[PDB]
Amino acid sequence: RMLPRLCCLEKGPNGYGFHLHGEKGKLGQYIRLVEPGSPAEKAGLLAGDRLVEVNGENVEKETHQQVVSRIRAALNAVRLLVVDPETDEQL
Repeated sequence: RMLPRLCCLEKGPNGYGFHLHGEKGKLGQYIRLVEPGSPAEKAGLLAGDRLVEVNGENVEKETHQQVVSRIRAALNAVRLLVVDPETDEQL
């Protein structure tokens, strides 16, 4: 597949601008939606990204609330190590 990727977000006027949720059959958190014009978009985050680390801490087995709190408490910037979505399904 492809290597994990680091996205460095600078918090903006309304926050970071993305949403998290779990996935069917999986343990971790994934990006549900990236808001247009957001710091998340500017840093290259994509819907479907799997979160591996938040500010250098592994979050692969943490709960939705635990991951969200690590991000909400990062008041200025947050580093997200992610694995981009892949698929062989072309619609």
